[PDB]
Amino acid sequence: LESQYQVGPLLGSSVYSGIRVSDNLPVAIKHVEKDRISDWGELPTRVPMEVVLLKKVSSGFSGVIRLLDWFERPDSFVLILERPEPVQDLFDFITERGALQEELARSFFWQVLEAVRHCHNCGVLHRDIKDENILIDLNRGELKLIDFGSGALLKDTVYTDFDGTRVYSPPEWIRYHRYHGRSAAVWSLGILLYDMVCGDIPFEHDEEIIRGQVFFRQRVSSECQHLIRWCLALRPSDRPTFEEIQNHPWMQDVLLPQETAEIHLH
Ligand SMILES: O=C1N=C(NCc2cccs2)S/C1=C\c1ccc2ncccc2c1
Repeated sequence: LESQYQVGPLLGSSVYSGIRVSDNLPVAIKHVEKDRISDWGELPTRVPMEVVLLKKVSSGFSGVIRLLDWFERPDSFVLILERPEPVQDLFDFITERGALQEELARSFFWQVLEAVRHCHNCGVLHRDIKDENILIDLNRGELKLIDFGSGALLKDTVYTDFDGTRVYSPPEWIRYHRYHGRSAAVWSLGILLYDMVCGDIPFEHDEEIIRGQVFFRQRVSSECQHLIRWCLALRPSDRPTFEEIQNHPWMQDVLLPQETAEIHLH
């Protein structure tokens, strides 16, 4: 209730810092307006799809933000989420530090891949993978995926709706308003990896997306450029599977998260 959490300041769009009074566990308190909800689901009881998806993934593995509880109110739902502390999102981290060293981008990108695999494996498609939806636990060197608000149940048939981020959306979406979950996710991941290693996204305009040429603006190793170009293949079915990505040579010898924090974060 109002009395089971103390409640601090806004964190962003919706979303306050809080301390669970049972044990002052740090938490994040997210408010979503019923009028602003696109997709709904049920439990055993009508809820935002977001809550369905979160319950399906909120099961131990720390690559995804865990939903600890939720409430319904007259015109909103309120979601109690886990909150690491100290923390920073990948968009701010990149904005400050600039392009990441390959070693660090490798550790981060690997952790993202583990977390997306987990979602898919729990039957959930995120649909908005990007720097702003990735939190860094700066002490442990661990990344967490957030914001399942554009997500969907994973399926093998074609999606004809998207409401994620356009500049991370694939060309098939842009030209046909059709995509398949996995292959579009792989594309978003190619966008994200370019961002990590170049300090910014590679395409701003629809036509750049559709054209698919990748220009590297920073020094990036040949293997990393190849992986990126691969994830950004124009034909969906020419993109790598999660497994091919993780067996790519650029992905070998990844640091553990703790090592990652000691070398690059502390
Ligand atoms: O799930 C999340 N969605 C976020 N932003 C978009 C919206 C907010 C309200 C309606 S739509 S932020 C977020 C989760 C989250 C979880 C833990 C955090 N800890 C520290 C800082 C930010 C955090 C955000």
